[PDB]
Amino acid sequence: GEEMLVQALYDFVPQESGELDFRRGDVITVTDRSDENWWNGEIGNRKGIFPATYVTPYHS
Repeated sequence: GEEMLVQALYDFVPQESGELDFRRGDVITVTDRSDENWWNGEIGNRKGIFPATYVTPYHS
């Protein structure tokens, strides 16, 4: 039962692999709460982990 989603507060451009890329205005569906500072989710055609401090818990 995971339906929570988050929203980016600023821009980000991960040049390393294993990170999830996106830009300001993007929304991500949190698939699970792997960590307290890192979460995982999917966004349209790509997925990966991202920093939890970089996002805000939007209203599911």
